[PDB]
Amino acid sequence: ANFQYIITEKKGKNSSVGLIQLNRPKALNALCNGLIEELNQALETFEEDPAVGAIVLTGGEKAFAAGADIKEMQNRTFQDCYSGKFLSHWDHITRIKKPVIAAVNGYALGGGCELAMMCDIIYAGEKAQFGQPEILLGTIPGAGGTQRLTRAVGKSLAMEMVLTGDRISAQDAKQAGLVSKIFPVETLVEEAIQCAEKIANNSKIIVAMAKESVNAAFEMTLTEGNKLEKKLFYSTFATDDRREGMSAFVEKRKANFKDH
Amino acid sequence: NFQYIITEKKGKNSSVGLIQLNRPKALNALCNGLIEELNQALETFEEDPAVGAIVLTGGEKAFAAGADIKEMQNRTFQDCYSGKFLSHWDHITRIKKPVIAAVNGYALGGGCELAMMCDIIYAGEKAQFGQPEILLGTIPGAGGTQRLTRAVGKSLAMEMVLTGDRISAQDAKQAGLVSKIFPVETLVEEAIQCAEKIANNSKIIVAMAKESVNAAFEMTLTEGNKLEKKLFYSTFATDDRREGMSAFVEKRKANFKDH
Amino acid sequence: ANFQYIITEKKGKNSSVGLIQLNRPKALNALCNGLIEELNQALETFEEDPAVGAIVLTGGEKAFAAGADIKEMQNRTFQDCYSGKFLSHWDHITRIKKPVIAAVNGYALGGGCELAMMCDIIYAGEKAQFGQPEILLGTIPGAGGTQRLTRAVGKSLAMEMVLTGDRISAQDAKQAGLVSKIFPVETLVEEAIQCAEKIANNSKIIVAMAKESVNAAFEMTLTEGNKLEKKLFYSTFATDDRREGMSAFVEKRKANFKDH
Amino acid sequence: NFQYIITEKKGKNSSVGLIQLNRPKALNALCNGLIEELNQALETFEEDPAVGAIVLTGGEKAFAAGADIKEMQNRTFQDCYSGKFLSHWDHITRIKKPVIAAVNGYALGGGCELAMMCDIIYAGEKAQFGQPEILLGTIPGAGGTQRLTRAVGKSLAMEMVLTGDRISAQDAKQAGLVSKIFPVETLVEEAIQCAEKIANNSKIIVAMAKESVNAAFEMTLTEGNKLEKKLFYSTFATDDRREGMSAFVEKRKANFKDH
Amino acid sequence: ANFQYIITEKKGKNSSVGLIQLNRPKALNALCNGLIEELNQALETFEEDPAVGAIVLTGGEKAFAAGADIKEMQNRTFQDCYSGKFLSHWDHITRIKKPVIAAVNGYALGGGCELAMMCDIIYAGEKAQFGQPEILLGTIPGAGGTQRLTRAVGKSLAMEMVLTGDRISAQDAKQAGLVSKIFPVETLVEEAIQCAEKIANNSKIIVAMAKESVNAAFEMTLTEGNKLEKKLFYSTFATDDRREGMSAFVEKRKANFKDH
Amino acid sequence: NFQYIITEKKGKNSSVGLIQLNRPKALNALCNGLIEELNQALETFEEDPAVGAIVLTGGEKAFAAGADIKEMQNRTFQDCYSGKFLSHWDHITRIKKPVIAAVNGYALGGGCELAMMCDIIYAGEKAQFGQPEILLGTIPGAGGTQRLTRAVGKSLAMEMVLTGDRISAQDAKQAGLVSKIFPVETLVEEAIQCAEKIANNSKIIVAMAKESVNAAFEMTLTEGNKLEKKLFYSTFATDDRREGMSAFVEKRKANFKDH
Ligand SMILES: CC(=O)CC(=O)SCCNC(=O)CCNC(=O)[C@H](O)C(C)(C)COP(=O)(O)OP(=O)(O)OC[C@H]1O[C@@H](n2cnc3c(N)ncnc32)[C@H](O)[C@@H]1OP(=O)(O)O
Ligand SMILES: CC(=O)CC(=O)SCCNC(=O)CCNC(=O)[C@H](O)C(C)(C)COP(=O)(O)OP(=O)(O)OC[C@H]1O[C@@H](n2cnc3c(N)ncnc32)[C@H](O)[C@@H]1OP(=O)(O)O
Ligand SMILES: CC(=O)CC(=O)SCCNC(=O)CCNC(=O)[C@H](O)C(C)(C)COP(=O)(O)OP(=O)(O)OC[C@H]1O[C@@H](n2cnc3c(N)ncnc32)[C@H](O)[C@@H]1OP(=O)(O)O
Ligand SMILES: CC(=O)CC(=O)SCCNC(=O)CCNC(=O)[C@H](O)C(C)(C)COP(=O)(O)OP(=O)(O)OC[C@H]1O[C@@H](n2cnc3c(N)ncnc32)[C@H](O)[C@@H]1OP(=O)(O)O
Ligand SMILES: CC(=O)CC(=O)SCCNC(=O)CCNC(=O)[C@H](O)C(C)(C)COP(=O)(O)OP(=O)(O)OC[C@H]1O[C@@H](n2cnc3c(N)ncnc32)[C@H](O)[C@@H]1OP(=O)(O)O
Repeated sequence: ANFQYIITEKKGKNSSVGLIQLNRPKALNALCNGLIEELNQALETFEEDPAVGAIVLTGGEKAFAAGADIKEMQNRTFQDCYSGKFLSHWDHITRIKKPVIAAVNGYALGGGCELAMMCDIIYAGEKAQFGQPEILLGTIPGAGGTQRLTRAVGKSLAMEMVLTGDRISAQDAKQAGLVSKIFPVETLVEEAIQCAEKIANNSKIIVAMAKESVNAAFEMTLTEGNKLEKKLFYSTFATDDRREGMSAFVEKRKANFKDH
Repeated sequence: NFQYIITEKKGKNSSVGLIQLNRPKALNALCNGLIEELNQALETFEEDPAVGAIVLTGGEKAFAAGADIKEMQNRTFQDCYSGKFLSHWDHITRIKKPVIAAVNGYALGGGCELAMMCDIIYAGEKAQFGQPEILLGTIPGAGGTQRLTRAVGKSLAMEMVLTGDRISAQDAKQAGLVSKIFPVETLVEEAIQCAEKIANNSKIIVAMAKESVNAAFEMTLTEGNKLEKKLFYSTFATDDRREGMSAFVEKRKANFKDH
Repeated sequence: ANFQYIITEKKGKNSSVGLIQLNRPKALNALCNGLIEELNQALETFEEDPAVGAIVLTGGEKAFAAGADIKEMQNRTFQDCYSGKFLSHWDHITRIKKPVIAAVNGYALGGGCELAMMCDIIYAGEKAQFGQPEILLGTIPGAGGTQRLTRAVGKSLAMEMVLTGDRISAQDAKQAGLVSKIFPVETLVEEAIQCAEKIANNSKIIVAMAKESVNAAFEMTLTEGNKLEKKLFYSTFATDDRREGMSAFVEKRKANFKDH
Repeated sequence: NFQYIITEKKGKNSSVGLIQLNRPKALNALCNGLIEELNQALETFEEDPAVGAIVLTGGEKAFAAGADIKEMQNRTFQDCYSGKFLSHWDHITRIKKPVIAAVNGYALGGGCELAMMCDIIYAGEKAQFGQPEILLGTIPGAGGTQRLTRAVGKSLAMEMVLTGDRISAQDAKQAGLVSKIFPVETLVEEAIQCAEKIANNSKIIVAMAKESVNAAFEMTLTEGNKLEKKLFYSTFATDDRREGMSAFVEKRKANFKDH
Repeated sequence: ANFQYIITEKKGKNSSVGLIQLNRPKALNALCNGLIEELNQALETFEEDPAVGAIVLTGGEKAFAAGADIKEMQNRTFQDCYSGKFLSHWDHITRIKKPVIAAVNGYALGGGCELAMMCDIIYAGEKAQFGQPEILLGTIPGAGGTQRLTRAVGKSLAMEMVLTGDRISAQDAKQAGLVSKIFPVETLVEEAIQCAEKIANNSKIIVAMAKESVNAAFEMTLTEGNKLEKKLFYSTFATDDRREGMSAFVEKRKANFKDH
Repeated sequence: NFQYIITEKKGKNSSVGLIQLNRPKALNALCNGLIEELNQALETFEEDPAVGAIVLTGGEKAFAAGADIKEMQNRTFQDCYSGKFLSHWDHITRIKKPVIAAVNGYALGGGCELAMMCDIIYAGEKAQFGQPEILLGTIPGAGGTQRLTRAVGKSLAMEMVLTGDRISAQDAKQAGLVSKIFPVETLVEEAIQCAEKIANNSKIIVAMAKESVNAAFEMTLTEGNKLEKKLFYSTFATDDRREGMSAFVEKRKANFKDH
């Protein structure tokens, strides 16, 4: 449909990369309900697009996303939150099977940091900044900022960031494992598209299974994660792509995956 | 009046409660008496409405060199079990207000664990962390095999616990055990500044945030997120959340009231 | 025993370190069923060897282990995998109570990375490279590559490694916590043996308790991990070594452990 | 204008939303269309401020005999995986208001799982529960090996799942799969009575309680108790908890306002 | 100490059973702060008492405990709850190592049901009634009523009880596994004391290990519960009592436990 | 050449593998030798393509009276630890084919645990279950404090483990420890009939179902459901599923080939 808050584009070789750009620079991409509703539509679209194997989520040079919309939350009451299931469409990105890479340029604060962390991989621009300034507004992170952050960065830094609201640089974020790669502000999105391309080249069904396996590292004990992983591993043998990728390795040729 | 520790209220408007382990002749080894006082001091700052965060530190040479070996020396397994040995050691984990550990020098054995029990660890340039319990024929007994591993990774945790080797302030920060390194001289001052920032925020909200972050080690991500959302919703039941958000919108400085 | 694929040696002071070396350089130490069956034999032997307190696993200078043997997997179906418990003897190393240190020189890819990660400690040579290229073959990691990697390195790098098949250097691996030490290619195994030697010097029973305690960090909530740890800690008081090690500190002398 | 189901608002002040699976010719086998409508009805009652509890039932002979086998028949593994097969099935688990299953007759396979997805199960005297998926060369795919096991124990769950054998209303109740058995004739009426009692209580508190009870299957007891305590504290942020407790103290009937 | 709300007594053979009776019949034993403070003092006392091997907690014939004190909660705010750690001393009973058996006669509602559930074993009088009427007061159970109840009784009955506030009889409670034995109103406490007697006859250190093992069934996966149990099992071999209990079976005589 | 057990291939088509503990002199007390053979027999039936389900039983008077006390009597703490005491005991839990325990008479200590390690338990009218380890100065060491608690509830488990008391076949069934009670004489025959039903179905699917049910004790419901769904999708990769579903549609008997 026609978008008010975001710009979607199909990029990369064979237009296998679905680029989603948050376009609400006036509010530093603050995540209002309408922006979220469109972002989710775009995600579902790329998800249903057979040509797209990976999605790249980004904002502007100055801000990936400054957080949830404070103006929209200001008049909410506890009872509203509860009965109105406040923020329940926020984590839809986590239902997408295809990989999503966040190309974070500038500010990724509050709900913005959380949106980036909801993504599978995070690439950061040289000037990017991450933070959970919710405490400064008399609230706490509400979409995984006390969970995903802690799991990536450690208790000490997570506590420090969540309790003070202080920002960390692209560097601190990479050193801490919040993000895996840092690129120049200008080449960042291009670089993230390159990474999405490699992933898109691979089998879609296998990639989906791999992503589901990695995610499970945060939902079970190591014993059970390893067992689930083994079960998915066994499942790959039920696809043609596995046959194709293994035979191509043996046959020392290039594999022609067909996402089946 | 304490024998083993020195307490002080610092920070802007005396919002930071400083606890300093003071048993330098034993390199702040954690004897029963020291722990009993530490817990008293913690409970006090916990109950003091002017204090929003606590900073725990030791000396320049040692934060804490470990449990008191001499006091464990003649203990038996039935003594340990029945006497619930070391049960008062993790009282610090019951404190709702944030505790920041300003680790200068040695933070070994029970000292490393005490630091890790804290919410945030700041380390002096000359700080050293380690779990030498294995060298004594014992293993870490207050989270040294647990909080260490969760912060530093299996390989380094195993290496530290199985050999008893120490890591530097730098290795500790690179690994995520500590989040900041500061010069030996300005370390406590720097930790107090961090504590001040925290005390300036709404105590009730800060307590909820800390509880949320801690939950990252007690549940699956799905449940952690759900708990988090419930606390997030709860913040809307406070005056501070209303204030904090209207202030943003009204382009003004929020005035929190811990309510 | 008489080994086709590996070389075992008892090294270190008092021959306390059991050295196991993958020796199938033509396949760059690719893990075939036979290699695994021997690896497990060697492991069990060193495990039952009272003189051995720690084991060091290594491969060649060019490769620790470049992956499972694809030819061997190439013709399996899903039902074969399932009914035949494919790869089930792969994680036997995880049943060994004595510490295992992996001295990774060169490639540690696929099944090789997983095997290294199954070890308690990982030391890496300067030219070491880690990676999970399974996705390139139309399959996913099947021996903890999506689990132990994620738990050591974080979601962003793990997803990136597993979804693209890209390799990371020894430095990236150390920065991220996958490995705890990096040493020159030449002195690596020697350095790992020193580490195992240090560990063998301690009481075996206590060391086995410690290792079991650390591993529990990936199988329980922190509350339960801390309670199990406390129970093992109490158990150490039931041994003679605990007494000896504590008296020795008090008495200002060297402890004389007896593994009891 | 539903093809496969019949919705009705019942109970005092039409507080109960009654959904009736109406596809008797197929014994209410859960086809995609039936599920799409069920989900529509659920979401509607969910959004209806007049409704506080939902009662889901089928016919006298069958609550639901399972997924539509003919619709599953030509599916491949790639279809199942890539097509997120059965993902719209557990939508009922996202409804905040309580759902009570009034199971009359057969509740087999996908039908047993649908009933187990509900918060409370009332069973008619002639009701039968079972997981016959094994007889079709497949296993339960919507919680039949999970919710069943947690309610009935390993031995009976393994037996039912591995042989495909049915258990009676009595066995189900004795096992804790269902909490009440009623005559075939008065079953739905009795389930509506229960839903009525629920609807008279504060909606917000009822949603909190249901969320707390469900957490018993997603966390350790320690964490469940902590989450529960936090929801407990949250109830104090509502007008209804004030009302409820004052009414006790003032010796009067409480008037809840779902706020 | 000087108890206002409870009556303590040491009963049974050798006065091994420490009896605690809630004695505030005018408020049907409602759990006011003072009653809880005394209950905890009495528990700690029996806990520190060498002659007591088990505790039996009971109320009056009409009510075990009708719930928390509504009058005391009435004026509480969300902020009071949070900041004041409301109900913090409520589950101190769960820190007691010696077994506690609840002899429930009459009403065991709200905080009263939860208190009984915090106990290790629950014996119920023929006229006992259990329930969680918190919902009728505009609140939910706040000391395990949504947790321990569900785990003992199943989702359907728990949901039904918690959402409607309906009570269940002694029989429904036993059938459901909430309570393991039902006895006549008049002989109930006597019967519970006999049970506490048997327990007090065994080794206290072993009994504490066993209770801690069973409790772990609600805090871990079956894999880890089994491992923890095995570790406690091994620990029993570090005691004299195990030596004694096993030799006595072999020697076909009576075991003489000395609690170590 | 089994000293302690009797194995037999029963059931239609000799699809049921019966293992009989045969050490009545010591009421089938589980000695190391007995266990080593039990494990061999299990592995054999596991590798036997004609066998689809195993039935484990003892004598009329006792299934198994516990671990051998004489053998444990001189063990030390270091023995247990370093020697991995009782490590081969739960090998039965590695068998992927369903195992049904036909418990007649005593099933105490290690005996109860062994029965509980089985997937399904059928009990003779005179059967008795218990965990008397406490009477010997020890605690259950092979899941008696775990599987018991999970099937029977905390109150009964605590009572059984802390007092050493026995419960009857009826108490066991009422509590869900066992799913069926049969006359002492017809018990094994009845268990074989069950094992036969299981053996009739696809072995691959049955193994997936059993693994799914077992997962109910190793994860949160969310994850259990997700794992279950993945196995469910996997069944579509088998020929048996296609067959089982065609048979229904085609109103004919399914002919499974275990793949
Ligand atoms: C569950 C949750 O997850 C909840 C949350 O995230 S809520 C809180 C998290 N986010 C925040 O607190 C960030 C607040 N924003 C800031 O601190 C600053 O915008 C900044 C430091 C990021 C940038 O500073 P700056 O360069 O001076 O830009 P700034 O003028 O503030 O913002 C530009 C515009 O975007 C708006 N904006 C920025 N962040 C916003 C937000 N989170 N919500 C709504 N509007 C926002 C600004 O108000 C301004 O609009 P107007 O002047 O027309 O009102
Ligand atoms: C459950 C648990 O968690 C258990 C544990 O932590 S116990 C093990 C952890 N701690 C240890 O192993 C302590 C090791 N200590 C040391 O190696 C050294 O004290 C050190 C490396 C920290 C510093 O070295 P140093 O500058 O040469 O100081 P050093 O002379 O050795 O010690 C100074 C004084 O403090 C005492 N001390 C240091 N650590 C101690 C401890 N953990 N317990 C008791 N006394 C201790 C020393 O014995 C000495 O006192 P005395 O001379 O009166 O006997
Ligand atoms: C993820 C999942 O969880 C998936 C699923 O549950 S798989 C489904 C599990 N269910 C089964 O295996 C089949 C259950 N049904 C039966 O066994 C029998 O219908 C019954 C025992 C319920 C009743 O037997 P019955 O009284 O003799 O009636 P019966 O003739 O078999 O069936 C009634 C009609 O509804 C159809 N029907 C029954 N169960 C159905 C199902 N699960 N799906 C689709 N149609 C079904 C029947 O085919 C028949 O229609 P037709 O005569 O036009 O062909
Ligand atoms: C975290 C939590 O878990 C919190 C809680 O449980 S909150 C609420 C749970 N408990 C309840 O709802 C109990 C309410 N009580 C009742 O419904 C009834 O007392 C009963 C059904 C138990 C018995 O009815 P009854 O025989 O007519 O006795 P009743 O007159 O109501 O009560 C006897 C006296 O004890 C008081 N009492 C009973 N239950 C009480 C409670 N939970 N708190 C405080 N006082 C209570 C009564 O108010 C009355 O005192 P007064 O007449 O002097 O005011
Ligand atoms: C890790 C673990 O999980 C460990 C274990 O379970 S610990 C063991 C738990 N089992 C027990 O405590 C043993 C219980 N057994 C007995 O008390 C009785 O045998 C019984 C109550 C089962 C039945 O009573 P009974 O019919 O009168 O038989 P009884 O005369 O006592 O015993 C019959 C024979 O089998 C032996 N026996 C019974 N149970 C045994 C056991 N668990 N271990 C070893 N031998 C046992 C008896 O010693 C006797 O052998 P001998 O006469 O040749 O010396």
